[PDB]
Amino acid sequence: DKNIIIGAMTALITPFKNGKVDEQSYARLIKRQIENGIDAVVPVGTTGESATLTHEEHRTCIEIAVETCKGTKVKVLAGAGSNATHEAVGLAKFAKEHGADGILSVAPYYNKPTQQGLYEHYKAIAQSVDIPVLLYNVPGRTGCEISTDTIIKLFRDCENIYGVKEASGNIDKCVDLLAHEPRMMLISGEDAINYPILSNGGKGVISVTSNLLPDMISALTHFALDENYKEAKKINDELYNINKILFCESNPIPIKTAMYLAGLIESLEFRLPLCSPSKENFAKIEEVMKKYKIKGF
Amino acid sequence: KNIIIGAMTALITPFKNGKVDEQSYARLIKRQIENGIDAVVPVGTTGESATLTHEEHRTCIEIAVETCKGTKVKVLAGAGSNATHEAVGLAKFAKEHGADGILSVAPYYNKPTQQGLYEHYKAIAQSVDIPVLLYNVPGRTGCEISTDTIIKLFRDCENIYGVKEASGNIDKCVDLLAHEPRMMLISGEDAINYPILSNGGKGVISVTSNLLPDMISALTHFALDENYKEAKKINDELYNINKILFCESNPIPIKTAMYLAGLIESLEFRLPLCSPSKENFAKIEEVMKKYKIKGF
Amino acid sequence: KNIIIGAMTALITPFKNGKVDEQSYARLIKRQIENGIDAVVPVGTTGESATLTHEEHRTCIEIAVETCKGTKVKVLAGAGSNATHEAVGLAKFAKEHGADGILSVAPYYNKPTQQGLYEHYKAIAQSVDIPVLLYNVPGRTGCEISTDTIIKLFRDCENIYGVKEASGNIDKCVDLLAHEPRMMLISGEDAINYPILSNGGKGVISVTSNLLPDMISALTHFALDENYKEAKKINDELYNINKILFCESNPIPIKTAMYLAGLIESLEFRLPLCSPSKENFAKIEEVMKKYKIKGF
Amino acid sequence: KNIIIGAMTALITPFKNGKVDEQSYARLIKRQIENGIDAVVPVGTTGESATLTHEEHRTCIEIAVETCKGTKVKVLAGAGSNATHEAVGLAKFAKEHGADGILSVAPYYNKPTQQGLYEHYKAIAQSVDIPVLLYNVPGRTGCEISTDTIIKLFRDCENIYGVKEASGNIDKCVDLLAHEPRMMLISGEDAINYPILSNGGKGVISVTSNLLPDMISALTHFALDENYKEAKKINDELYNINKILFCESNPIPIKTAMYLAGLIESLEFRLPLCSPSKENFAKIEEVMKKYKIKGF
Ligand SMILES: [Mg+2]
Ligand SMILES: [Mg+2]
Repeated sequence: DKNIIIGAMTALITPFKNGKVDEQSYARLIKRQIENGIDAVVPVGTTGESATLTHEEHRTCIEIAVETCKGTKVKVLAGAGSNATHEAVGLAKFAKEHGADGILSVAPYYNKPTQQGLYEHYKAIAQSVDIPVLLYNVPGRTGCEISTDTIIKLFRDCENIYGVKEASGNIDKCVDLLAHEPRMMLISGEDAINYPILSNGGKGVISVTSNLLPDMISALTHFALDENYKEAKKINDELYNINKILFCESNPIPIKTAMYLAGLIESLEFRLPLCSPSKENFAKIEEVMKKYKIKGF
Repeated sequence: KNIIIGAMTALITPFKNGKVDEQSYARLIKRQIENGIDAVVPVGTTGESATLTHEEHRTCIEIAVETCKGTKVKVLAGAGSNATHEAVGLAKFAKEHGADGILSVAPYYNKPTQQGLYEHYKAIAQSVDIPVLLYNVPGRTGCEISTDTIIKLFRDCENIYGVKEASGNIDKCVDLLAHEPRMMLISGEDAINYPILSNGGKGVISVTSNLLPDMISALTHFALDENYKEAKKINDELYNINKILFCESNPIPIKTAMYLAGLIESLEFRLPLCSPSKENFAKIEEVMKKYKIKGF
Repeated sequence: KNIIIGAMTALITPFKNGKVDEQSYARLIKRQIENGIDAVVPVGTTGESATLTHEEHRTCIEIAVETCKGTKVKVLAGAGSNATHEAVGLAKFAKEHGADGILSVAPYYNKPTQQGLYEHYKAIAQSVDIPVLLYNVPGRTGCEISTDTIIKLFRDCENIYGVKEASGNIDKCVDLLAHEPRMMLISGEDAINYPILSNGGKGVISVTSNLLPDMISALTHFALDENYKEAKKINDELYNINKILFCESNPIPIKTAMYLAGLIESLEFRLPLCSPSKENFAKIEEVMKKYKIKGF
Repeated sequence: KNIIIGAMTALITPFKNGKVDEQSYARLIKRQIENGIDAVVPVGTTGESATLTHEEHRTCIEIAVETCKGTKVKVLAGAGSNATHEAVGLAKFAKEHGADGILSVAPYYNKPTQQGLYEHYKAIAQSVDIPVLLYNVPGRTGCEISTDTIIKLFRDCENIYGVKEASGNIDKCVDLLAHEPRMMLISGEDAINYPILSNGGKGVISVTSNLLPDMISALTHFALDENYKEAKKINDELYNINKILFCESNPIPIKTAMYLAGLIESLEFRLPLCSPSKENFAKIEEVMKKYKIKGF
């Protein structure tokens, strides 16, 4: 009987212009997502360079997301994690206070908590707010893995925790998850394997590619949720080349490059330690892009 | 292309007093046939191919071919080697013993390059006129057949029709079928049978089906009939046993399970394989309690 | 280049009632000074830098700086972040607080490219005029500072004088010192302190030294004098404790050990870090009985 | 225990017209002897053991044994298998041909358990009365001989005297020699020859010494004499070639290098091994130019 946020979702890039958050660009990109069938937007996740934004920039992009999605069906699943439990709790309350429909909370990075620590970490977050909480497992970035058992325990013990965004290249784990707890919302955080995760009972994606091709990712997800597996697989197969090229360098360097190449943002700006891609990868992204039809504003 | 697909079983090789129990072997193959299996794989990894003599190799292929006569069930004989000259000989020998096709594992230990793997399989494919299925299991061989190499071999050689993937890498299975949708992707990883079938895979070469042939058969055929809800339901249902059968290196758990179920008479391996630990014995037994194990 | 080398300790940060036990911190540092340690590292990974406020970062740097005045012991302050603008600020801040140098961990989580890491560390190095030691620990950060990037930063930037390696990769430590023998390679992995020192490493930033500073100090200085025999013998003796201190994620075992001794009064962590399991707890307690633990 | 240690070479096996070039094999061996090598390893991994017939196996051991008679140089014959019965046969086979000891690789592909590895090697060790060196190369075999199993085999079996480690794991080499300092740890990884020797290792089984036997010999001897400064410098000098010799799977680069230097007449392999890419060919040739290569 849990409240959930599922479907086609986009981990929004955060455009910079002259080192500032391009707030009008942010709103325009979100409207573009809404107009192409996206079900929810994820402000200031990994793809939004959450690590290099200030807390005010944090609030500004959640507020823009919440405003722009008002009066539409599109929900706002705000990035609000940290590797310090006390800060993650504050960011959760902060996100709720700004009107987010739920929070995406990344597993603590760098300090490698144990499974017991991860349980108490997320339990403290879940008890702090009364909006849905989606776990976020990306061990290649955090250095830790939320075990299947820990995810299931958190799902069963805490009311707001309703699923997990898996970015782990481990379809075995997604079988494990849904075989032992079929009530949870398994969310793909790995564009290349969107369809295999959905076809096994996953209920959504939090996509990088959808920044560039929101119509294609949304269509894929809705095909799969409607059990039209043949058409969902067909879009997944078509998207493989771009899905992979968007990680030739660390996300979000390629996707922001692609967004700039398509004319969707005004300046290829990052905040250090992130930076422009290599010129060979610049050309690689530009070539893979030309084979896809990119909607405008 | 001529193909061999569907639900397939990597047959264990039972031993009695250190020798191949040929009657048990035939009885086990008949059990597979009667539970809906589409093909059997003699002397694969699960069949302890490494420790059988060539002569035992022939004996197990012949029993498989003889036991499948008068049925639709094909024999996809294990016939690989990390020496190309030997792999060619095993392919030709498998064909001469009546196999319908060969499963040919990527060279283990000596780590050929992608160029070497191409020439290896091309020499095998040109040696026979029966279907050849590639077999990628990097955790055992120390090498990986890249997507590009698999696709090139599929396109350049008439007998090569697909690959048995045992790599825990669903991304690669998207890669394979997205760029070459005509190939037969075969799952060599029981736990992810359904995700591979759901992405367009056309069969399984199963370990679990030694113990639960009816469930693996039903899973595969549901998926091939695009009844994905029913295939997933068996896959989720099989997860516990699918994993426990790898608590020690295959085929140590599956032979242990077969012995616990009374399907083979003696828990015998050939060294360097051996009985499992007493705790893993108990674990296999416990996981087994939740499943319905067909007899003979 | 100005350098900070020798036997160094990544200081734990004791908590009492959820606050930094300031008295305890100073007393622990004094214990380190009195047992031959050459530098202390406040608020590194072992110091739970991730869960301390900027206020608390300052407090432990200030305590470290004041406690080492009038001694030969240097303060190499932890001052890294995965945001370059913040890493520059923390570097400047550490400087103003009287730190002798900074340890700056590779950006975690956001996985910068080698180009990004170069610009990141170049911005830090140009922000201060005190030595900067790079810190590569890919198991925690998700990224690796390549040998090429480390060498470029060492050669291009004045203050960058070496790297604290915690990567379990002795090949990389050969690579580093073979192509740039002027850099200070620092072991960030206690179990392999001696192999790194014997290949030209010039110090350690130790976890074990929290509990056994005299033994790590002796190991390092034996090695720096090319008394390899004595350095290896201490390294071999410490292997058991060096490993058990990572049965769970550092600093959970070392803080447990410090509590099991008489050195901190409360086994407190800041979530998501927490007390170890009970079996690891007895496990740390059993191994400790083998070593002689200095008091205050 | 009887031991075979010092500077040792994993001999390449030259082929000419698809056959073992027996006169070249002998010329190369003599070359090794004349440049200070202490033992030669016929038909190991670098000798393409996987693609030689058993008669060619016998031929290359016999040539090694005959060429080393009347010298100090020992012959440590490759004689491993992933089937214990065959590995036992190959061990007895090597002893009857006059080998001084055997190198026996851990079973590849079929991934035996630690218990299985113990029984595998115990059967081999009890089969012969000549020294047995274990060989751990998990990147190629798919398995790993644990420290505990290595130590158990060393303590339980008289002729098992050490291990040739090719695992890029200096922590394990500390673990091994800290808990069992009497065993002979042998480097199977040229780039980290010095770190392994400096920790108490007593020899190397080298790929690089095929091309530069004098340099590997001096390195090893300097180290055995505790002249670590001279051993480390040679190790640092050799790093580039040590790494480039694995741009592609060994022995593809070393045979390419041997051919480029004129030490072998034909760049021939047995499939699935083959010529390197022309990019990597050029790279091997460039790296070579910095080293002084001895002739015959
Ligand atoms: Mg730091
Ligand atoms: Mg650490």
